Amino acid sequence: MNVAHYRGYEIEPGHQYRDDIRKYVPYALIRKVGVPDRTPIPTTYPEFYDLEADAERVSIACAKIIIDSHLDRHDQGLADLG
Repeated sequence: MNVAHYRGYEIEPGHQYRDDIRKYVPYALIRKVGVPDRTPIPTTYPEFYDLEADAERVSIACAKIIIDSHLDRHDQGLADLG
């Protein structure tokens, strides 16, 4: 599972559950090409998915939305990457 590039940002599709919601939700890691050595910011989205495969496809769409929203809207997320 190689990372896919997006607007110059790398995406790491995957799935993981948080103990805060004890549920499975789109979990992916984004790394910037200019400075990927910076702490990664896990991507998440308000929703739940029983299937891990569904989380992988959603994580890719969420990562793009979070990266795009971060540059436009100040949702404070990839601030460490820039």
